[PDB]
Amino acid sequence: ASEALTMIVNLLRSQRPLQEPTVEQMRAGLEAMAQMSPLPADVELTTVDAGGVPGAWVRVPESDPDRVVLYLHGGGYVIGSIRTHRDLAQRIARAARCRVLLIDYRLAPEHPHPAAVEDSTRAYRWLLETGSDPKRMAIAGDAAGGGLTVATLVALRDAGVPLPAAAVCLSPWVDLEGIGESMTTKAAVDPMVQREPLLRMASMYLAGQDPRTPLAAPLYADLRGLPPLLIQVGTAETLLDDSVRLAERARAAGVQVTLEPWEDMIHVWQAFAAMLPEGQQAIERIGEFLRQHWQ
Ligand SMILES: COc1ccc2cc([C@H](C)C(=O)Oc3ccc(N(O)O)cc3)ccc2c1
Repeated sequence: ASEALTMIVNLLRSQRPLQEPTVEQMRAGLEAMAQMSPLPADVELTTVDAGGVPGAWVRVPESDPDRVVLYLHGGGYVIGSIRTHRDLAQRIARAARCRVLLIDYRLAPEHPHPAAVEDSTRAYRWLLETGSDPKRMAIAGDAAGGGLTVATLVALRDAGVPLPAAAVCLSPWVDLEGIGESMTTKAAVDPMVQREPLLRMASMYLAGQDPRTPLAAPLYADLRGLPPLLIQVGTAETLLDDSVRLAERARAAGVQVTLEPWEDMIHVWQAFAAMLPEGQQAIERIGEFLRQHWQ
């Protein structure tokens, strides 16, 4: 992998807190990290009320308004914001030549499961209400947001709502018990994501609910009828087998799944695309995948 990869890994390793951070710290820490990736001048951000869910359109000059990605940010269902993921959003908007709706969905522990799913489905329904065609739509998201993407599809389907053309999951989190093999074996090679912090955020999101609640942990959801699914995952991730198990399950349910394991990549490496080549390569692929399914 690139020298940029080894640099980011060592920097993350070196700056990892020596004790468990609070929700307040993680929130403000991610917000800070996020500000090191500045927003290019041609990016257009427009705040909007997505059917009672706050959000922002992210557009670049290339964008085709008729193509829309509903983007669901990661951060354990506990952290993240429009501002933490706007860079990733604009790269996708750029690569897929689309508009991206980045929503500030409700977060745990203030708003536990299923508040997140309530918001994502509402935002999706709002998109149809305002005239977006599912044939030119997609849902995408990273990690917790990658899990939320699957959950949202399942929920919409079960509600009889027309599903989008395609969907994309980046390092998705779908096992809230962390019993995948790579949680034990790949633990350490991932500078982020350890079991203990993971399960703590699971606890907050669940607020007592069964950790295999299907819409919370979509590894246990019924995936039949889902549209073409691109899953990008790094092979140095503790969440690798979240993607492996998701692909297995989705394909057994007749979903056209594409599992893309990027060698040596770390959790949501695409977030580092500003300086990580593979990050930008992966996003270019996202755009390619989406444009294929929109024609
Ligand atoms: C430099 O610009 C950025 C901007 C945002 C970032 C966001 C993330 C964050 C951790 C992210 O969205 O990924 C997740 C999502 C969910 C979890 N679980 O399961 O708790 C763990 C990581 C990481 C680097 C980032 C870098």
